[PDB]
Amino acid sequence: SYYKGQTALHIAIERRNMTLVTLLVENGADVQAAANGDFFKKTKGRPGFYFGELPLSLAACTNQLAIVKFLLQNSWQPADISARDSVGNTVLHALVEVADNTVDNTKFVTSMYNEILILGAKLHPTLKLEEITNRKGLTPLALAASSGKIGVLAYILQREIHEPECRHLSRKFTEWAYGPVHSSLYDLSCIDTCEKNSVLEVIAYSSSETPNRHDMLLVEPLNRLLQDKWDRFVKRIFYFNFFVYCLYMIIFTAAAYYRPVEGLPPYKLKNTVGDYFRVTGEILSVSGGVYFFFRGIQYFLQRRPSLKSLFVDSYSEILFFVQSLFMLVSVVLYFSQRKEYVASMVFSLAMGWTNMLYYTRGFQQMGIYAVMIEKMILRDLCRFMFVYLVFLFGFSTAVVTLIEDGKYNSLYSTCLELFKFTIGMGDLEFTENYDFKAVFIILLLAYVILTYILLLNMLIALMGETVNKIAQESKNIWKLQRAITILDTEKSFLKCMRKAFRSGKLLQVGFTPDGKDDYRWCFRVDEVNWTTW
Amino acid sequence: FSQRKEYVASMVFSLAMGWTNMLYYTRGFQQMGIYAVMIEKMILRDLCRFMFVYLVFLFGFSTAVVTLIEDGKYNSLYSTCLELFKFTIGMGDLEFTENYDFKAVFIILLLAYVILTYILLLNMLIALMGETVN
Amino acid sequence: RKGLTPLALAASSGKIGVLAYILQREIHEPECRHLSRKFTEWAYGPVHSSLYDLSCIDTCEKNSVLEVIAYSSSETPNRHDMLLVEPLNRLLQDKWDRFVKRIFYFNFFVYCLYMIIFTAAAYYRPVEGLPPY
Ligand code: NA
Repeated sequence: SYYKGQTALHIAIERRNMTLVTLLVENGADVQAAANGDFFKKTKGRPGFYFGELPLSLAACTNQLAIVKFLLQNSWQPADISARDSVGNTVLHALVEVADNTVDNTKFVTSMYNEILILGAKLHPTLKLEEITNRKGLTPLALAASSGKIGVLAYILQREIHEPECRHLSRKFTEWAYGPVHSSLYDLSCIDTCEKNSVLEVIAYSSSETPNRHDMLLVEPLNRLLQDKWDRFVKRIFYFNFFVYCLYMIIFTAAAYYRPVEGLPPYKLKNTVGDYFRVTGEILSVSGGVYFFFRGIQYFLQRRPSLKSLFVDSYSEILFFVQSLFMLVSVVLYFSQRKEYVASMVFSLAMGWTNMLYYTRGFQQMGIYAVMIEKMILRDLCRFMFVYLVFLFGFSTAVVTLIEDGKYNSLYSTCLELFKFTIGMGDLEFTENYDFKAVFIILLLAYVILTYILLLNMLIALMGETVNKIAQESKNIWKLQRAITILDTEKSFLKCMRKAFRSGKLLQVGFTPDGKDDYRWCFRVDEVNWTTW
Repeated sequence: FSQRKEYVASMVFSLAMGWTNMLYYTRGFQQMGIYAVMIEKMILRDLCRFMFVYLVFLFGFSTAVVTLIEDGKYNSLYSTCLELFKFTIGMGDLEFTENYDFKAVFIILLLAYVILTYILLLNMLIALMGETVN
Repeated sequence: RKGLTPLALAASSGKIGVLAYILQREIHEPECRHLSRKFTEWAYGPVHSSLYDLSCIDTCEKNSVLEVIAYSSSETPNRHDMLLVEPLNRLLQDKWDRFVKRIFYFNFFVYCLYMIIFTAAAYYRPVEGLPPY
């Protein structure tokens, strides 16, 4: 089962013997044999070499150029290119999947890709390879984007061919040049809207374990495209949303500040303006709470993410949902003739007020500041509170055990007294009912020294990580966050209107191999070159 | 079992030390283990080199201040040492006694002590990060 | 006389280069393969699997390399950096992940339970005078 399915053609190909391969081919053996052995499986056991399951793919992925040309250019029985294996991957898909982000590997892969593509175009110009999809509905470009292959994506996006009868395979062109300045064009077909899955959509919604989510948006066209969309309309949409949220929060605060103090709600309103205003404010607050609840549940339903990504990703959708839950529980308690609705309301109010850092994205420096804040919260709280809590509990138990009786004979009181030392209110003489004063003093001094050493170690370790390798990541994270916001806003059409669109229609190549012309929704960029004439 | 009362002191020392003796199990977790390693290295490499100067300064200024005072509650050495130690944790008084002469000398001594101690703490935290060049 | 072989002597005195060379020695000549310690079971395309000899590394019945490196005194030059050699890191990771993890977790749980019991017992001591009670 492990070596099952192998055929002589595979050995001949993978031994680097051209003459033996030719002699074996002369016999007439089938060139469409597929090996289903477990040794060629995806990740079934660490050992294995996936190569597409076809002899043509084997030749392509093993540095074989003359051999693959011979296989594809024989008069006896040429091998079809549109072949698909059990998984459905083609030679192009296998080439994409073999890449592992190494400079030599990247140059090899791109050279082989270009050669095979031009040969395929030359032999059968009528057919197009890049639009063939496997079972998962992924094209080579989508597959490259999903798995974080920087080199292949970068090569494909700005591909340039400078040969007659092959211009129509290119994606980057040159509209005109004059002196030190020339303007280029980039093809946007299947980048922002493909009707199945675009590059931007795949990169934005990918799970966090993907290798290079942050750094994959630095490729040329994407940055400018996102900036254009933003500056056209996302700015106005975002500012309107921010204003509305601020107004709602102000109303909620003002309504909560004037609650009545009589006992056992509900309270019967009186014939005065203040009562009407207060009731209106409360109604508005409840409406906002239910709105946020429904939006959050809708998002959680559509995305359906995993568990480990619920805090690394969606770090804000959970907070808004929790605030809404607090509001609803407060309402339920209020209409049940109890008094804990006040506690629920204050928790909701504080959390909502602190939940306003979400809107700092859209401003560069503030966004970077917020990114650093959240990274530190998620990366240091757990690692630095454990030791402190251990020390506090141990010394508090010792001190409480020493005392005989009095007001400080509990555990809560002594824990609070020892916590006071960390914020600059230590007493050192907060009780006198005990024996062996020397033990008391020694314990307190040891606790103080250990805590201060611990704080010093925490601030040195915290700056150690920043070797200047903290800002370049923060900027990329902020850019990814803004990109997600732009995509979401575009998907949620403003009102019922629809004006957004990538760029203008244009004629660049003129004519395909067929007589008919074509249009490909380009996006012009102006650049000035002084050297390398 | 000898009908005494110091077993309480022994028991509390044992309890506190045992509770703090639990950092041994942080090995087996990568980041926590590295944190504990840094903690122990700092304890063994800075305590002796940084407490000597502070204790010297504290004792000298405490002896001077005690010698200045005439009589009262703060006419001992333990009391004045504790009062001057309070300054380091944010509870300085600057007027904790009034039974003496030559108030200017008292104020000058206290100000000099405060300035020297703060300079010393600053130097300690700069020297401590200097060693970490990554 | 001290019962040290060249490998043990190299490990004890902190000679990184000699130890690194000896551990992964490779000979590619006929009639001399049996002197090697690293081999090649098979190769296929861009992938090939190697083998490492573990005789007298983790159990020699007198003194192994791991035992000598672990218990060496602190004045030895390169105790910390001598475990970065190839086979040793993976060997230690394997042993850990097989069974030391479970042993360690059980020990941690037992210690926590004992400490909780001791704290609770000490918190409720009687206050009458002149023990025993
Ligand atoms: Na203070």
